[PDB]
Amino acid sequence: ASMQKLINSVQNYAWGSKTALTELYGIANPQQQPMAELWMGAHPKSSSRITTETVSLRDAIEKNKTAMLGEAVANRFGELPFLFKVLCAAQPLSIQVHPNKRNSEIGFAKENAAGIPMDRNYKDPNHKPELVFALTPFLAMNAFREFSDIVSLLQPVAGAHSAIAHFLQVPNAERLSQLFASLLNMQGEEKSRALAVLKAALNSQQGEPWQTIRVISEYYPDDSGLFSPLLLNVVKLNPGEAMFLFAETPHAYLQGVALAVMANSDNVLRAGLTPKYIDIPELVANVKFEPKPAGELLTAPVKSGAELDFPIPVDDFAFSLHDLALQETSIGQHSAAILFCVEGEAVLRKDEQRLVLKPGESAFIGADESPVNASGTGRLARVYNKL
Repeated sequence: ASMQKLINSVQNYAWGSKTALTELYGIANPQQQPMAELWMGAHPKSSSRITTETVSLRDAIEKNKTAMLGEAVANRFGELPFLFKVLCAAQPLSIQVHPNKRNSEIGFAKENAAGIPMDRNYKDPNHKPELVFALTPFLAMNAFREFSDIVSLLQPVAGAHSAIAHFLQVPNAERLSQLFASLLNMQGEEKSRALAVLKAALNSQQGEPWQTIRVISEYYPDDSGLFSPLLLNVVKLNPGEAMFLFAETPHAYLQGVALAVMANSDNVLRAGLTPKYIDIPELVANVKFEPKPAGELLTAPVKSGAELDFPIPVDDFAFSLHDLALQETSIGQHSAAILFCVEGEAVLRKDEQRLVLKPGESAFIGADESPVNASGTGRLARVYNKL
């Protein structure tokens, strides 16, 4: 078959919503398990499957790389270079940073030399560029706030810690770095003091990011990450909006449902909202302490015919949305593609074959099977490579 409907995995991580996937797409969950992530791709741990008998998408690609991926992706990556997910965050997730490519390679080589098997921040030598696209209103943190914004936010908790006072004396990148590390490094009475002052300020301060801090404290009451919304931009993505997560930039998924597309990596440098040990010097060596203005946080899409492209500044993946109507639209690429029904209903056509996609269902299109003709109502999301 030319268009392959995907059989996808649902990760039942503790933080997932028990209802979102059911409410959105009619996905069954008779025992009310948390359903955190719906995986669309060829990940070795849990590959999407296709019906021929079902076979692993990963194994199918590996048997015919050039035909499935196209020559460009095949020669550059040697595999499907992205993973595509529905993320259903009922609880706040950890604050994360991903090193750039060069440092991810060095980190990988360092840990190989040390002999850490998989207990381990650099499981591979890849970067992890990522894009998030809101399906429901989506609360996140992304990047450092403007210095004067940080200054405005920290003065009501200046007595929490001397590193805060130190930054407020001279609000620059060096002291932002020290404050960042000092906050993550807090211990005992230093930490309880700082956390006591923050909690009290929640009663005298109103609105954002204070409300977000309160939200997070329900799940992470003893975490120094509670200060991060005073350092990092808090963004509330409306459904249809998107944001790219740059290398060396702290970010966190706090609440809601989104599409996430990322290059293939399991590397992560945690920067709070987690019970796990954190290599602070490593984290700091891989963070760029440059403020990002709110005006530059969202990805500005480009609309052309029925196609809404979200420009991505890396080659690892591309992402677009497609308006469906009664009249058909050809959707074509020089790579493999995964098509996902966001809303409405998609009828795909390749020569003789029809494939219907209801919301939340997805299909894999091999490079050699592009293009397809799409019609129906609502919107289809596509992940692919532009190369």
